[PDB]
Amino acid sequence: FRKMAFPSGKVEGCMVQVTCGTTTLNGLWLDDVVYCPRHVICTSEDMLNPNYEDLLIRKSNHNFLVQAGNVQLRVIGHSMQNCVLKLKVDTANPKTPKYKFVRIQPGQTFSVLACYNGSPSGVYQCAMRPNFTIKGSFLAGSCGSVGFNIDYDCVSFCYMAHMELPTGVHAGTDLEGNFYGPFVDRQTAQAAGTDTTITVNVLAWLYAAVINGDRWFLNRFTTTLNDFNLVAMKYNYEPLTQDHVDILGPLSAQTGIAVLDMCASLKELLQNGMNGRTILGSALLEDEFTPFDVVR
Amino acid sequence: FRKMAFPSGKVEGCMVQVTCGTTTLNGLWLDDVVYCPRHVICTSEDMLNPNYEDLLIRKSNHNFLVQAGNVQLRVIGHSMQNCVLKLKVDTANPKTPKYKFVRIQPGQTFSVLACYNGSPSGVYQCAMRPNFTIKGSFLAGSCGSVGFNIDYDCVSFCYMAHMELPTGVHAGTDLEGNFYGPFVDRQTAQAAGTDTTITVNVLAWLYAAVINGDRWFLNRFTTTLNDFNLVAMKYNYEPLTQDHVDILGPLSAQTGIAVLDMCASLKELLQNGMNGRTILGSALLEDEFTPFDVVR
Ligand SMILES: *C(=O)[C@H](C[C@@H]1CCNC1=O)NC(=O)[C@H](CC1CCCCC1)NC(=O)c1cc2ccccc2[nH]1
Repeated sequence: FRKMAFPSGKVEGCMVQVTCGTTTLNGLWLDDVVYCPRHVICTSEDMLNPNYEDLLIRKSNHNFLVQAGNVQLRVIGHSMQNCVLKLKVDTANPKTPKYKFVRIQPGQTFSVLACYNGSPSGVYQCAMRPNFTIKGSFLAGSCGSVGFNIDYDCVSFCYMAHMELPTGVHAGTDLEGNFYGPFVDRQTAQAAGTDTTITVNVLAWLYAAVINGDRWFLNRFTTTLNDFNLVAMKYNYEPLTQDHVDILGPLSAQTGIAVLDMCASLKELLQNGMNGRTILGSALLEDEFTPFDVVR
Repeated sequence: FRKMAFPSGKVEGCMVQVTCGTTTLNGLWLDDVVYCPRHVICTSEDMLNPNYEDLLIRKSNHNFLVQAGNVQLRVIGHSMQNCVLKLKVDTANPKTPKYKFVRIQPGQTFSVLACYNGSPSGVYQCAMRPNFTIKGSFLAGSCGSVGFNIDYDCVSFCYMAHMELPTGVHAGTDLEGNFYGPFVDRQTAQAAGTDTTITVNVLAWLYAAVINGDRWFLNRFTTTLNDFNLVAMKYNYEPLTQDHVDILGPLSAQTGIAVLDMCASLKELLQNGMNGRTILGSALLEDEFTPFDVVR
């Protein structure tokens, strides 16, 4: 049971390089618009107290160099939506897939296509952590790399990287420029809050273990939502909600293990450990598969 | 320091669906040849003792249905090279990338594009295990999916999946149809040998941890090569060879830590565990980064 990223080809055809002054980063080219973090227009002096609308006012199209591989794309307009810069360009991207912009919630998963200076380097699967950060690519120049899900050849773009936080994780926005988490695109002291394990995803992963014949951790016991959350808080797991219980419904129907039965298994695992056993392949409980990921 | 798969777009444009009778799986369309596992010509009565020369001589070109998306490719020739079938087709793939065929060795890494009925479903990075199998979440219908590296826009194809072993891992061939390991394309009792940890890769990754500022696991000890292997084999670690020591040389010189000194650290990590700590972000000794990967 490997974590898999989505095939990245549809996104690879959209990655471009965007340069403003001395700063170069990645941009996303869909139709005749290139999207990228607005902080590309900032010099170091601006980064401490940026006035973004005024800085964009002082910029012209000729300040923006956009290159899609060998071809330079002529910028013919520029505007801002929240924290995302929108560069209108000469030419519509002939490789634009069917796509949508969506905003995801903490705990949901997606693939990141790590890019350096407009060229894709690698792809990985991750989850939006409860503290609204993403485990880092650890690749310089990754600003502007995007996160996405693919559903029947429609690409749902959900993330763009704006920053690396001191712990290596990155922070960023949706494609409408709205930050995930309490972070700002200014040079200031910012840090990831204390993170928690995504409980509903661990439960999904235990159901995957059961579907794949790994059942030693099942027991006769059951728990209540409130009793579980008391243990959850103790081991810094996200509280489980009734909505979480409901989305696990199809897995509970498929396996015969009610969610509160599996919560009893998880509670025992947290309080007593694994006794040298493994689940699927791991001595560690995995939390970067959603219920949806497990069904599919 | 995330494990990443290569961007898969160059391989996605080569994946097709190959059908022979009732049997459907994945093929690789490069230039005017489609490569796929030869057991596509097996019926249900053929799995236990297939006679491939006899099964193939009875086929004509029109017995092979090849579908590239919504387009049928016309097969105009067919032949067998070891365990891989080669279908010559009407049309050279216009999306053929620069490519080579390479045979890899246990411990080397590559990306797998997992596919179902010719359509890419996900991508992941892995290592060829010492027992010549791949730990892969491989759906029904993933036969014919391929493994690859990408270097300077050249795709090196090293692997094609042929079957699942009873323990959930898969086995396959190079693109000349020669199996990795002692496996055969026959439904027999064949099982993966005991898997071992890839020692040289763990050591390379500990060097990467030192380079990125982790040092907590270092100690004041050294070891002889023979004493290390005597201990490491008690944890199901692969033995370290003088070739492996030579390969680690550049990282030794970069860090100022002798190879046998790092080996002493590994010995202590196996004895002590991590004690709640992390190395490059993980709670596990990672063995799927090669020295080449790390030096890069
Ligand atoms: C964007 O591509 C680069 C990516 C890496 C990280 C730093 N240098 C690189 O090549 N990231 C940046 O350019 C941002 C710019 C931000 C400035 C502050 C807030 C808005 C955008 N810088 C960082 O991501 C950054 C700087 C920094 C300094 C000290 C600790 C952490 C840290 N992260």
